[PDB]
Order: sequence, then structure tokens, then C-alpha cells
Amino acid sequence: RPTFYRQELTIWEVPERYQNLSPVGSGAYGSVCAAFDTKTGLRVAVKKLSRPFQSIIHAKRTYRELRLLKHMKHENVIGLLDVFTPARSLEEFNDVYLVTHLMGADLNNIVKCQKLTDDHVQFLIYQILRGLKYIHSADIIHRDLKPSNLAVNEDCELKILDFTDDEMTGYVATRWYRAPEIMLNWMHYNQTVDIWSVGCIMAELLTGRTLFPGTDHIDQLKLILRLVGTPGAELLKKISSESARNYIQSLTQMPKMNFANVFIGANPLAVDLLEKMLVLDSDKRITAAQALAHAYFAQYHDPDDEPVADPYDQSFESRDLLIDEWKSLTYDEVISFVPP
Repeated sequence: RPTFYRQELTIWEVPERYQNLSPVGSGAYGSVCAAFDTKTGLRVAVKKLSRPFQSIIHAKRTYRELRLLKHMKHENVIGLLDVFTPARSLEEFNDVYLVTHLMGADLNNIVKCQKLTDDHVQFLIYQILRGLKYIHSADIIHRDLKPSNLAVNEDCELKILDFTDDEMTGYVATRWYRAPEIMLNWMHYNQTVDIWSVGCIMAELLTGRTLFPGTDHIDQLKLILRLVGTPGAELLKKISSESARNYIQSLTQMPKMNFANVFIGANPLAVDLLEKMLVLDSDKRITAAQALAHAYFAQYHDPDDEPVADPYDQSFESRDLLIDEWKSLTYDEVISFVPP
């Protein structure tokens, strides 16, 4: 067990390897301090979770995040550098702290400061798909990819990060990258959801503009359908909601637009990739693995440096358990943490 010192920044009790903690973040998830890991020389983010086992749901959520973060071992995905609790036994256990690389800036911040170049776009999207091949191989779905969840360092190296209905109403970035099928609950979703988000992110990097700045769900749908065309019959069959099907049916049929006239002057290989990603029917979208083989990434594509993940068992998602059982599974995961 390391030695822990306590200081009030909230009271943080952290191992003394973590020095010079400086408060930088907070919010109902947890407070975040920036710190210097003397032992790895890394600059780190230390998150003290807010109320982790306050409710079956919160306990299960705590558990899920820890389980996810401990799984991820890939250049382009955030991983867990460390997790700890000052508690010396399950009975004492209450606080969870998660330690990750202090991140430089997210993709939005990059963009605010810079005009990107097709080479930058090439490289940045490559990395996302590389990360996602890994993520998807473990059958994990990020379901919330957005420029704010992508951390880009000074060398254009990127990590996928992070992983309520009012918060998705209106003119909001929380919804603009969402695949239609989940934005309107057309059908059960799967990983193809993320490739849609990548299409939206890529286009925006190529144009400097939100691809679908919907003012609300229905406006956004209209924007999507104008670009990709309204649903044909095959996909209609797959939307299980009769009302949704009905509503789509009320909209005047429109054909796919010409993407070369929408993304004027973009590299045709980018244009071609966008069309493969932005397909309304999820079943027909390109997968991250396949996209990585797309000519647009010839300068970066290495099939022997694009690894897949170890299995992620998420059977717990189907499990109903009491707070204290979730809590105990979390304590277990805390204490088995093997450092990187």
C-alpha cells in the first residue's frame, strides 16, 4: 500500500507519488486535479469520483467505468494509469480515484487554434478508426463520439476519451454527431453508430463546419435526409417503430446528393470515404477495420500495427445486483489493478 497524504482541494487522499495537485475539473461525475506523477514523470489527471455507490445505478456506473477503463490498452484510446482508494478494507471503502494522462486539448480546441490540412485530417481520422477497430473488436461501442472526446496532442497524436434527453434537445453538439437510428430510436443499435459519428467529424474537419447542425431532432433528421436521401424500403422494414416508419413515410422522397458537389475541392478519396461512412442503413456502412484499408490512408495504413483487443466480458450489464454487490465488484477491481 503506498503512503497517502490528505489535502483539502474536497479532501483528497492520494499516494505521495502524486504531487502538486491542482484542481482543474469537477461536476457531478467527480472532481479532477492535474498532478505530477513523480514516479512515472507523467503529467496526470486524478479524478475523485462523486458519490460512486450512491444508488444501484451509480454503483453500476462506477463499476462500468472502471471495467471499461481497465480494459483499454491502445495508443489511441485513453487507458487507466492507476486507480486507488485510501481504504484499507471493503468495510472502509468509499472513495475511488482514477488516474489518467493529463490531456492537452481536444479536437475543438485544436481547430479553434488552427486550420487543419488534408494531411492532418488524414492522420487524425486514421487514428480514430485505428482506435475504434480496437474498441469494436472488444465489442465496445462508444455511442458518443464527438470532437470534445478526442484529445489531440502537440504532435497531432490522438486518443479517444470519455466513452439526458434535455441535454440532447435543441441546437446542441451533444446530438449533432449521433446516428439517426439512435437519435430517433429507429431500431436497436450496434457499433456502426460510431462510424456515422466519424463521418460527421471528418466532414467537419474538412469543411470547418458542423455537418448537421440540427436545431432539434427533426430538423437534424431533415438535414441528414437531404444529404443522404430518404429511406428506401429495405431500411424502412428495419425500423421497428410504426410511428417512426409512418413519420419517415410522410417526408417527400429525396435522392442521395452528389458528395463531390457538397464537399467541393476535397480530396476525392476523402469524398469517397465520407460516402462509405455516411450511409443511412447502418448495415451497409464501412467498418473501422475496412475503412483503415481505404486508399485515403495509404500513407498511414499498417495492417501489422493496427491491433485488436482482448475480449471484454460485459455480462454484468445484464445483471441485477444490490448497491453493495456492485460496490464490492468495484473494490475487487480496484485492488487487482496491475499498473501499466
